[PDB]
Amino acid sequence: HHWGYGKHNGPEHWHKDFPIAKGERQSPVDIDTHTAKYDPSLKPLSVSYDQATSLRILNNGHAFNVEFDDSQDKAVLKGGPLDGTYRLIQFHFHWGSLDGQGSEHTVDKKKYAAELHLVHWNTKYGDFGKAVQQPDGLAVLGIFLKVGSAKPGLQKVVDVLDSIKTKGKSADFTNFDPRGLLPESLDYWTYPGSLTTPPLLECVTWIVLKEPISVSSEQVLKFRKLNFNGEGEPEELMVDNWRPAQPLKNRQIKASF
Ligand SMILES: CCCCCCCCOS(N)(=O)=O
Ligand SMILES: [Cl-]
Ligand SMILES: [Zn+2]
Repeated sequence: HHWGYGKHNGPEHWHKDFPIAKGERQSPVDIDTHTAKYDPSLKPLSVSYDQATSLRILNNGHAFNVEFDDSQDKAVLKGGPLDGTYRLIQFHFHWGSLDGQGSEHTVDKKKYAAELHLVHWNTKYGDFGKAVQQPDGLAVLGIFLKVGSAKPGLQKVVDVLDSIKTKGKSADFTNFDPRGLLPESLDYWTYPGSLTTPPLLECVTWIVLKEPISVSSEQVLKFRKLNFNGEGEPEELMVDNWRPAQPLKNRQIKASF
């Protein structure tokens, strides 16, 4: 009985195998824009994805991951609330069964159709494994997706999804440029949190961009054709793979603008 997003293994059940689900700095959270405070101490955020090198895409039964070669100093996130350099390891999305829901973080309780997570690990810790054992081991850049005009840079991902429909499947996915998934503005909100999926480790500095990117109804509809199940199993569409907002507790959300 593995964790998932269903009635019997969903977010409300995770705390049993992962007690930290009720921890002090869980994610996602609702971003109350009026309570968020502009922080002058934040340095300019730097997203350098020019040398990013993707390797492949995988359906892990929860979402799909576009993984990158993080063996070298390429595709890095720094500045802003971050100290040092964080390296891109993979990105994935969380989406709903309907356009009215799907995002994990919410803005003044507003739910977007989906949310993109670009995961990076603090290079001072050697690698991803050692990083998830640290309070500041990870930095996740979150980007909201709304349904409207198509996002040209996302199509390559959309078109390869047919080959990884079920859990366990992976496919070559080289030369994908994540720069094509970024909105114009880098204005953002930031706060200390956790991974939004088990093991829900609290090693994350969240950086959620204010400006959402637009994707077409057709593009998100293809996300929804994926399966949670493995090949040859009863079909359960991969939708609503998002965790709801958690208690803010002893935390303050800072704005870069
Ligand atoms: C250490 C086990 C694997 C962690 C997977 C991290 C990706 C999922 O987290 S998220 N949604 O970006 O907060
Ligand atoms: Cl279900
Ligand atoms: Zn995520």
